[PDB]
Amino acid sequence: SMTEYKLVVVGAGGVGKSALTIQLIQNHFVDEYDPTIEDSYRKQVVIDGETCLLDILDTAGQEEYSAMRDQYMRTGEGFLCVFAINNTKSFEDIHHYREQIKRVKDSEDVPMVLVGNKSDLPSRTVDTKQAQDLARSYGIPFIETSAKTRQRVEDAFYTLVREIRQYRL
Ligand SMILES: N[C@H]1CC[C@@H](N2CCCCC[n+]3c(sc4c(Cl)ccc(O)c43)NS(=O)(=O)c3ccc(O)c(c3)C2=O)CC1
Ligand SMILES: Nc1nc2c(ncn2[C@@H]2O[C@H](COP(=O)(O)OP(=O)(O)O)[C@@H](O)[C@H]2O)c(=O)[nH]1
Ligand SMILES: [Mg+2]
Repeated sequence: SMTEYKLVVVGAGGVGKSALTIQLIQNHFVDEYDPTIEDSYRKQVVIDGETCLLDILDTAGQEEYSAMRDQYMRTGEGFLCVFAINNTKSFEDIHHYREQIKRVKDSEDVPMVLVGNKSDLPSRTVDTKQAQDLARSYGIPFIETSAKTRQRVEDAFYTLVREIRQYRL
């Protein structure tokens, strides 16, 4: 029987949560995917020789209090906190997603990876060192990815699974 990893992809609308998830599932870049769709995406994978199932929740903006967001935060075992390297505001929002997860879990240590998406884009606004420094302060990995060219997409999810395994082992 296969271990199922419940992963949640969080971050400001338009950073590429859906593109990243679809890239992992379908090996395809979507130019557009309806920004209001919050749904689960499953994939059977082998990570470091572990045959397992990834149950990935790709999330939507919710401006006010959301009982269902709280419940996914309670349920999720690992979180990809995604910003876009060309969007400073999405980077600044990261701290708010991390705080919310921690408050819901009532825990300062929760499996998480920081993801800087759209690494293919030549015009960056968020310095790598700045993002790396933040990750260091949180004690989590930092990966730069491109849903468009597939750069580090597997790496980002697989790293998160590694973070979940190590929390336990
Ligand atoms: N797009 C439509 C159909 C799905 C629906 N939806 C989101 C999918 C819920 C998937 C079950 N689930 C969860 S949590 C969760 C996690 Cl942490 C990881 C992987 C999961 O599959 C998962 N189900 S749940 O009851 O907490 C939940 C939370 C938020 C939601 O938007 C929904 C369900 C939901 O209604 C939203 C409307
Ligand atoms: N250039 C580039 N664009 C991307 C990347 N990921 C997403 N996008 C685009 O950014 C926009 C928002 O992506 P989407 O996946 O819907 O983000 P979500 O709201 O966070 O789900 C869409 O136009 C995507 O095509 C990437 O790695 N590189
Ligand atoms: Mg989306």
